[PDB]
Amino acid sequence: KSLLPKKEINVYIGMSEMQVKWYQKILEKDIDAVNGAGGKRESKTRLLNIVMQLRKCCNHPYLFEGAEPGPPYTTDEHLIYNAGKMVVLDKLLKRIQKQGSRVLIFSQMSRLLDILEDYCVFRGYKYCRIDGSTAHEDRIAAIDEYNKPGSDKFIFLLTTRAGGLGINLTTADIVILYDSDWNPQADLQAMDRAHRIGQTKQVVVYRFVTDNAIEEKVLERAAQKLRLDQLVIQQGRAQVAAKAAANKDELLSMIQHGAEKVFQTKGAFGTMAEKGSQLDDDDIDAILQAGETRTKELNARYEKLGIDDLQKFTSESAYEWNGEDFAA
Amino acid sequence: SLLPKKEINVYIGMSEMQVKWYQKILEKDIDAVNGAGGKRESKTRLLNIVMQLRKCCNHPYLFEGAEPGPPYTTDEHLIYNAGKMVVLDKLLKRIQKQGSRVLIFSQMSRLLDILEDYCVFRGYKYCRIDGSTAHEDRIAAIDEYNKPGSDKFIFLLTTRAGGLGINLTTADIVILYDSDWNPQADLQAMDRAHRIGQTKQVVVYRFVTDNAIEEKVLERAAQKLRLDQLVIQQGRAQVAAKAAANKDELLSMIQHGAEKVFQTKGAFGTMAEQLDDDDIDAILQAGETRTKELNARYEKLGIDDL
Amino acid sequence: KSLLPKKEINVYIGMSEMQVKWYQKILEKDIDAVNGAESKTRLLNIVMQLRKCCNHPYLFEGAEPGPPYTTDEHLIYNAGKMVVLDKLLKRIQKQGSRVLIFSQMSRLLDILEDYCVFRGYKYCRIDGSTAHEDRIAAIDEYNKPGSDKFIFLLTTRAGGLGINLTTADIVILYDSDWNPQADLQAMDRAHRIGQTKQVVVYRFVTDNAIEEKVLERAAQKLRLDQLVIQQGRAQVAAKAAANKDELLSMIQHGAEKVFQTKGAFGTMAEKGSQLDDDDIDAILQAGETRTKELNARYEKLGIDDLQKFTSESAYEWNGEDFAA
Amino acid sequence: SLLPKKEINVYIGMSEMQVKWYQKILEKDIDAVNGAGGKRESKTRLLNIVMQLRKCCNHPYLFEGAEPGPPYTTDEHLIYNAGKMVVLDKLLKRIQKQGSRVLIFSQMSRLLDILEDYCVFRGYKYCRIDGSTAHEDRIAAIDEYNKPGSDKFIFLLTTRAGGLGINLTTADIVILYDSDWNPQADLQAMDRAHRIGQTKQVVVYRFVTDNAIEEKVLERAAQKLRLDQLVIQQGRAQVAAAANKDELLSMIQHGAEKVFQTKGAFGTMAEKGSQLDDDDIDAILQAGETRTKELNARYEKLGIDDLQKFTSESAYE
Amino acid sequence: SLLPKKEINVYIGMSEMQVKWYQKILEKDIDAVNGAGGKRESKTRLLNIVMQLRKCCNHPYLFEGAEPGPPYTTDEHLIYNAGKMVVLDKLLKRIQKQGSRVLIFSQMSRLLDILEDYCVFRGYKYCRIDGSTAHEDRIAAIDEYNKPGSDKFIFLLTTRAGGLGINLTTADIVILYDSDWNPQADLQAMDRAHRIGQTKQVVVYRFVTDNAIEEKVLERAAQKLRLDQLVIQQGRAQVAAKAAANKDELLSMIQHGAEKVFQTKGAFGTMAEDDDDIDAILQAGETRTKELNARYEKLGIDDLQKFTSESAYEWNGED
Amino acid sequence: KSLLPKKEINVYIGMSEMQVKWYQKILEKDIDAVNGAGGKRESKTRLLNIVMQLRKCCNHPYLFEGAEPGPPYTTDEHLIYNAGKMVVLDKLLKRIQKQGSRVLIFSQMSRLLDILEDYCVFRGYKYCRIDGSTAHEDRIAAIDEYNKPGSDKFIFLLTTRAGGLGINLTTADIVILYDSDWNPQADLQAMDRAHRIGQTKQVVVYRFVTDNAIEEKVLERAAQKLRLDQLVIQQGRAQVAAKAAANKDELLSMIQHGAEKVFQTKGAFGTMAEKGSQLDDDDIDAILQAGETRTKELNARYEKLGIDDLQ
Repeated sequence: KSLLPKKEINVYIGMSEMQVKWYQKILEKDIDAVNGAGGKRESKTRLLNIVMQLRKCCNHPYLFEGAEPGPPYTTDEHLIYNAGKMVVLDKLLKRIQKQGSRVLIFSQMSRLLDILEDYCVFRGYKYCRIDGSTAHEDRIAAIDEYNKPGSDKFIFLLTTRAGGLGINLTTADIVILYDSDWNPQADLQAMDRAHRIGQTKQVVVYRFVTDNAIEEKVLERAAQKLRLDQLVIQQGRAQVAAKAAANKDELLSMIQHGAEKVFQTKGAFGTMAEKGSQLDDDDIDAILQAGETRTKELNARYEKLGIDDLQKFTSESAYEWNGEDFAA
Repeated sequence: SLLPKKEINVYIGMSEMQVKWYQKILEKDIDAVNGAGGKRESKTRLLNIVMQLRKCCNHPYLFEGAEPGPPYTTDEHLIYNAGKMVVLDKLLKRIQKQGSRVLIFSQMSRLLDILEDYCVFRGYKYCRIDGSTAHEDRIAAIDEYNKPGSDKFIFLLTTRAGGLGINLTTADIVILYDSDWNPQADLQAMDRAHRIGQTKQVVVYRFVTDNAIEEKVLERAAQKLRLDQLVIQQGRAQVAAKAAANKDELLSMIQHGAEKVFQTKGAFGTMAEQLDDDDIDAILQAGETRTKELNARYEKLGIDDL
Repeated sequence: KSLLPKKEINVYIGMSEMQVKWYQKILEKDIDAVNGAESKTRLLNIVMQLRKCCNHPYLFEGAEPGPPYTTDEHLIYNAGKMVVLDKLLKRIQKQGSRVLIFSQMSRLLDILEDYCVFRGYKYCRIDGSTAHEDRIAAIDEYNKPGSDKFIFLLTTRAGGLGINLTTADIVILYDSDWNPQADLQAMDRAHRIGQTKQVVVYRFVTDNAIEEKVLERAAQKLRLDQLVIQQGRAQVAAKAAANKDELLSMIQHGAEKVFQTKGAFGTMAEKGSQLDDDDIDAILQAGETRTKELNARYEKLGIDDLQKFTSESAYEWNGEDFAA
Repeated sequence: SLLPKKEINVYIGMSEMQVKWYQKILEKDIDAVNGAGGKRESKTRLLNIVMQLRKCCNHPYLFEGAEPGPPYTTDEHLIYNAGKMVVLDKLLKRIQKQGSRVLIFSQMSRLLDILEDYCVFRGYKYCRIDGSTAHEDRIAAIDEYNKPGSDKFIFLLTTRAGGLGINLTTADIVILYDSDWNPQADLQAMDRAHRIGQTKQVVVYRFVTDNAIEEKVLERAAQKLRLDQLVIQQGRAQVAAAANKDELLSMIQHGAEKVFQTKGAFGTMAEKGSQLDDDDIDAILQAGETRTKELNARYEKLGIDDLQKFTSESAYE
Repeated sequence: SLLPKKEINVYIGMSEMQVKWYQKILEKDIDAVNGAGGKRESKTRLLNIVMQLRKCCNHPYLFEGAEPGPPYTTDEHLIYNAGKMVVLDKLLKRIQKQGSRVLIFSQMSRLLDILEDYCVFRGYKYCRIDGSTAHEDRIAAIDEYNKPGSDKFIFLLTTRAGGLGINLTTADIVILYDSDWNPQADLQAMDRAHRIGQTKQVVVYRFVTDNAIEEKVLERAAQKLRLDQLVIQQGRAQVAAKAAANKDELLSMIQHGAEKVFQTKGAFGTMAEDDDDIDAILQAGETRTKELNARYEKLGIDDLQKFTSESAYEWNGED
Repeated sequence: KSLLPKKEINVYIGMSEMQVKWYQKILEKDIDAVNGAGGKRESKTRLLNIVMQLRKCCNHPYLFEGAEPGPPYTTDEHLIYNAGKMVVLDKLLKRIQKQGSRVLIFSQMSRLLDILEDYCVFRGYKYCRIDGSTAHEDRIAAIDEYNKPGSDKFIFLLTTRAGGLGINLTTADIVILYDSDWNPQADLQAMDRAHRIGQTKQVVVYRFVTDNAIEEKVLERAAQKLRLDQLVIQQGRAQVAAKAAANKDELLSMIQHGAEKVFQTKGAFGTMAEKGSQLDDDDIDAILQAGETRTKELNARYEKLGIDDLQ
């Protein structure tokens, strides 16, 4: 049946006033590793910490302790307007629900789904959730429930690496990657919970990216690895074809090539029909002239195919689901 | 400075005698040639026709009972019975004319026997390596052919025994009487002359029987070479996709927008304009545009950029 | 939706008189290694030759009656599996069922192709040498409502990912893969989400020959894969830290009784602050009793009964694409 | 012969003073106790409650301002204000009466400080390794308690302090005042006295505050201990999931004698002869499904101790 | 058919003003220039001396208070106080004369701020991307410059800015005002115009201050450029050593001497026929040993490599 | 100290009549796989069997059951003249002992070392033996016995496996590789049991090769892998230098370059001193011509170097 192609749209988001303060605080508390304008010997382990904190900052400041306003602690509108992605998500969901669409929301951090849980309840959004800490008995009680006709649910919160292989939520039509994995195929699996065999509508995938921050550069580094995986796949295709021996169909065309022309011939063949006896070097000059012409033509035919045009036997893309399931 | 070698496919026809045997091989197994028999059949039946058709495009005397009956004599008939022997004779006479020396490779040592009788009949000085030739013996043939002021002119070799790392740059023309299914095997043969130590332009002539089985053998071996150089070309692809990020890649990830972050006193761009749906539908509109250009910019990229 | 569990039946098959001659010839041509004397490379050749004999003698060159090679009933009665297959397929067609036939050897599908033509069986084929556009042409031509095709020949390691042939309800494994996970992929081309009828899988096994022994070793590795799965689940749960809910249940435990308590709590209330030896003997007696009962509850939890979060099993498909 | 140790959970209540402090700890943050607030709250708030309840189940004097007002004395209130101290006092008394010596482990060093004041109050000779104790100190502390005819009686340690392989077999009783979150830690503390060189039966008493937080803590550790055993017992599974010489030899030899015996066709073929009516096929499928059930029901029930191939099996002879 | 790119180092001197600042920098830190600190002292002190000399080789106005005192008016002094501006001024003039369009890259955006002022003073229509430029902003700059009938003539870029795979083949000349420490960064810049779509000959000009720090930087980049190729060239060697013998190798191994073996009815050479015999074998054996090693220990990766199509055994050459 | 380089000499050896019969029989017992092919799945495993049997024949016919003249067995000269390598070994050892040299003999097959033991006893040669899989303490006992001053031993039988164990056998000066390992580094690891720090005399290594047989063809393939190991080693060194940042000494050379000439200059520098203004396009052509000239010269210096230089 017709499975409509997925719309992958990067939606670039800014940062709240609070996010900027923490993003600055993260960079300042370890500015020597950031600057690289001195020794530049500083270890990568120190940078992996800076990267991880800046990714939490792009998601929500409340993941940092001491960020959220002191007592009284309450779930109000500040849970949204203090995170750029929450503001965009809040209005994105408001439009999504009115058009009769249901959305799966994925994330790298389960503690972010916790924020989304408080958000979903605060707005009256019916939801389900799979962490990878939620059991299979409870899994099937929610995924296989979520799909049921007349469902009360609207949002389904999952971690990108929940692991569920062959779990199908085609009754939802929208996929939101709140944050992105460093392995694009991990995000591809999360998409292929709705964009797989069983889906009847157009699947749209929104990938939140904090513009002009670390998340924008990661997106550009993700496209490289995603592109390089295609080259590795294509190189594998050329390797198999180069290692392939001739089949009887390949052998038959070689035997049959010109066999009728030989059966038709009753005198000499080709060049020997031209002369046969060793005549002028003008004949050799004509052959070497015609041979060099056909040689360049042969080289042009195969020098113009190249990678990315290699014949497709298996339909594997770097831009479709691995088939592997991912657990954190 | 080593000049790039010129390679020319010499498309050659067959003599009247070759056509008789070529039809004989096709007829005595016409059921297989017409595409009959079980799909389960062992590949031996078609591969047997291939070797016979290859032996025919080479020289009919490879078949028993072909050469004019007893007694057997070496005359001009050793030449005018094979389309390749005709072209080779004039080509050799013209190669010796301009002062060039030649290496002649072949898949079949039973053909180098025919080329041996031809060299004696024409009075050509020569050396020969079969693969049945021993080590010290094929060293002497190297030294004899490479000696300054060498009496020898032709060097007969098998494509098998040629590619070992040896040097024969005292010859500047290579003649591949027939081609190997493995493209590198012929490439190694050309590199006996086209390697460091060569002072002149190496030229390679590849005898190919037009409109016969060797013309299709050529296309297969040419494809596999194009597949080969694509894999080698891509070799760096596997490890670059495995690599954990460079420390300078990490630094660029952290430094991305650090200035604009510090310059801010309020919030960043999107939060600077709570926003109306006028903004969200305009944000999604501009977002898809940036995605399209990003994917298009990278999808067409080769590995040299990456 | 309801997906009926697959019925897997081993069909034990004998060998024709021709197979016995070759099976003996293989064992005799290297009886030295069969006897016991060190390189497994010599044995790995014997194994592969015996598998070919269990499949079909015509895979050996010179076995089929000499030229011309005619396709008749001898293509069937010279192979034990072919005799069973011809009558099995005949019954399969009569009950309105369509069958996917897998094999490890593409040259065996070549034999099955000649069989299908000899019997008038419409077929399709995916050899792992089949173009994508040629594969999708065979998939659709077999699945289209009111299709004329009846048999679909595939290699077990054809490597098609997510291929859907749910319009067939019978899968026949002509020979078995050394990795049971590869065969489970071939089954899950008919037995997958979309299947409406009862999937029956017939696994041909040459009885009292090498194929019967391979069948037993496959079940051992199949169970060992299940044990690794269970060790993984038990490992993940063992390193897992407490949830906010798990910490909460620890804090809330007995909190009501403490708020309920005005004076002292438990042991200090039962006999306060000064304990004779009769008091200690009662605590230690009940304490050792509750310790044994507590250990017994946890000593009964084996690997085979672990809290599964993801529901993988060595007896279902890995999702792994087996393109060899 | 090393006797298997006796591990006993001794379930203890709380004094009137502990109930007051236990209630205050639950009251000062009753919102988190009832599971209120957002699900986004970090683990820090609940874990702080766990710490306070753990200290309260140990001894109330771990909270400042708990011990009876100034001036401060060390008397019987140090025993009767904590339920674990009351049980320990008669337990230690009975231990010395039977000629036994005891190792007392704890998670908190501030509790060993309380136990120090107890040991001086009752006149017990003791040693102490803290984990905040220098290397040469604990060496002398080990030797002091292990000296033949040692004056000491009680050895106070923290469950982690000493390090691997230290030997305290001159004691035969181990008292875990409070338990650890990972069961290997407590298990290593028992094996300070339960190891080669121990002559007498090692008995381990584990103090557990019944109907409070420590009983619920204990169940989790007992679970994590049971999980570890299943992993370790199944550690042979991945290395088993190649082919031995005998495995390859058995595949080829299987039924080979019956093949050499056969002159015509094999089983299914000799009895029926390449022609099969419906009744013959029906027997083939009924026999196979029966053999299939018995085969699967035999292997899907097995365990690692049956699948594991000994390394001596490769010693083909 | 993509034409190979002309790469030319154009060696330039310094104005009188630059010689002053080049001396002032070396003077104010004369001890480190003579090498004063111990091995423990970090590279920061010397690296800073390097950057100041780099800034001095580009334009003196990169230092504060260098340009003639306020008010700061853009005139000819902006050009004739920097040796590279003097060369660029006539080179751009000739480039536009023959209808050629130029990409100018730089390591420092503050110099692009100077080239920004130069273009206005000369009336050059231009674009600019810093990497501080937004995605949508630099996309529009890409399209504007690549527009058919574009008004722009110069494109100002920082060497790292653009990203990966942007196309600016609507220009044909590349000018690297100052070089990168990493050779594959300047190489990336040239291939923004030297790539698919380029119809004309791409000329690459690299400003190199002769007898200064940039002359010595130029050599180190070319060395790292050579080592980059040698490691790419020998890249397949690791896969070649892992390779197990394919069918042809095993077949040729078995077939070696088989014909002569079957013909032999007695024994082989040695056994068919003294210590004069053994001394002759060791003598002839060392002779055969030297030649074999000399042949192989000179070989390279082109010869020793096994192509992928080698594994696809089709047929024997002789049967 | 002075460690004289090792003499590595291939000793090309023929085959006895008995070897020829078995070598023919091995090739004949599966000739269809040899001359032609089977399935690509079948042929490769089928050929690997032929290779292993052909090497056993090149080593000794008695490795095959029923080959040795009809049992009961006996150690005579027949144990020697029935294997080509044994005949060469018999006369080499006779010369080796008289020149006051002791020899380590390596082999891939312990059943061949079993043959060598019976040979050594048949000739009266005192020996030791370390077999692949010999107990560690027993494995130490032979090293000490063979090396002890005034040792009685003359031959040391080893498997190439038990060579690379960090053992030191410098009291011997001759190494005989009865047969060769497929991994060239394994044989090279066997030579360094005698040719290492502690050796005072000239180490000579004899590598037995059955000429015009499979062992001669292996010699060519093994030499290729030996060169490929050198290329990977060199790629690693070139990779480190490319990854290496500048030294404090490297930076010092960059700062000082031309600094004295700058201090020497009172006006403007080379191009600006020659002209200095916006002058003729003849001036620009003079720079660009010399610039293209120096670029061709600059690239030429570094395009000369190769993976074999790195200096």
